[PDB]
Amino acid sequence: PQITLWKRPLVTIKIGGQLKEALLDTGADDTVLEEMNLPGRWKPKMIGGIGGFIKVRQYDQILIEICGHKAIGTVLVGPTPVNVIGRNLLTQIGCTLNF
Amino acid sequence: PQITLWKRPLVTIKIGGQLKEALLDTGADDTVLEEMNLPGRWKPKMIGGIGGFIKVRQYDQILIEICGHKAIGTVLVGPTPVNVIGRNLLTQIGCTLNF
Ligand SMILES: CCOP(=O)(COc1ccc(C[C@H](NC(=O)O[C@H]2CO[C@H]3OCC[C@H]32)[C@H](O)CN(CC(C)C)S(=O)(=O)c2ccc([C@H](C)O)cc2)cc1)OCC
Repeated sequence: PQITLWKRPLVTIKIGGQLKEALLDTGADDTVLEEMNLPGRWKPKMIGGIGGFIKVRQYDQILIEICGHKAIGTVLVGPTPVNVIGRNLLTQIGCTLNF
Repeated sequence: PQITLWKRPLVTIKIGGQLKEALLDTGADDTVLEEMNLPGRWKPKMIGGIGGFIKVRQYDQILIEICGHKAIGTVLVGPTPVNVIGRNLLTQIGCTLNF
């Protein structure tokens, strides 16, 4: 689809079999979701945002469907204020900016 | 133009008579720029994201040129680690997400 930006570009995603709402975020290198239960192993990591660094659980090679488009990649889970889909997954679904 | 998201969507902007580099950020409601001493009145504000909140100064009706596209709106100035063009200005240059 073509998504204008008068509202937050929020979309439904499916991860771990569960539906959630997330923000298409071209300013995020990575995908960071609010704390949730996901199956499989994970590794601790640090990520920095506008206000500082937080601790997250890094899940590699995770199946995630974004607005009807499938991706398999890295998902960070931690105390983010907002579920954000970052460029690591936006590239997988073929997302570009256009003006 | 079309901007792929393999790398950060960095572009040259002109603001307050200066050239700077900023991210085209669909995940930002508003525009936040590195410390710069712009003329005129402003209002203090607190903005938050990953890692917490930072203090910024809100300037209204600021002229910005983004890839040759002119816009005018609110710009928040403060100790941000990156310059982000947010949706308040991206809409004015006709920017969309497409996949
Ligand atoms: C020198 C480098 O410093 P640094 O690395 C941090 O750099 C960066 C910091 C922020 C960004 C932009 C930010 N992206 C990320 O947070 O992405 C995370 C995850 O992926 C990683 O890639 C980039 C960072 C990591 C979002 O696009 C926009 N945000 C909102 C989202 C979270 C809902 S917002 O910024 O909070 C914000 C809040 C309010 C407003 C107005 C009020 O509406 C405007 C903008 C990009 C790089 O370390 C610092 C300790």
